[PDB]
Amino acid sequence: GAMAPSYRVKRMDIAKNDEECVVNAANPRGLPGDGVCKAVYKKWPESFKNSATPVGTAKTVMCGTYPVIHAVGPNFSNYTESEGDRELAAAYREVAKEVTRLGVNSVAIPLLSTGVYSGGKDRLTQSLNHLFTAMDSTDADVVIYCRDKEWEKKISEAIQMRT
Ligand SMILES: O=C1CC[C@@H](NC(=O)c2cscn2)CN1
Ligand SMILES: [Cl-]
Ligand SMILES: [Cl-]
Repeated sequence: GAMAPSYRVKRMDIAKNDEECVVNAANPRGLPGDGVCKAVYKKWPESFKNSATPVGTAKTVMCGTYPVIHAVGPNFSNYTESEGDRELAAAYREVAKEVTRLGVNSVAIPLLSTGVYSGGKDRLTQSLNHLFTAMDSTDADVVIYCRDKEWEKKISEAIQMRT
């Protein structure tokens, strides 16, 4: 574990992370996809061998010795708000189990279901609070990756609020 486990946020491409493993915002079919998923496919294509997994789950595939945790959040275009909320919380609980099992000291993580799976809604707070619920009991350093300047400020504020 990390000596003083922390949360941080950075505004940059998660494919350039400085952590011991990465969480992909995956589709259920293990396809190259779009957005974060397509950046992950370009950087770690070997990690897409048998990476298909259902919604609300995480499946880890090694690229060399570098772990890629494929986490499948719900597409809110297809799920009800209620069922989507349940699957989004579940995906993050499976990420926490994988990060623990791998014994890593740090993990790079995007906000699940906030891009093309958002159903056209702002889900920063919903997704970030499910991330905290799952990751708070882990001792890995967590580095959250985003692309938007206003999202960086809001994520940073939420981290600092808890202290
Ligand atoms: O800061 C943000 C902006 C909206 C969403 N990002 C992407 O859609 C996206 C596409 S490629 C990388 N992120 C989540 N985070
Ligand atoms: Cl960048
Ligand atoms: Cl998404």
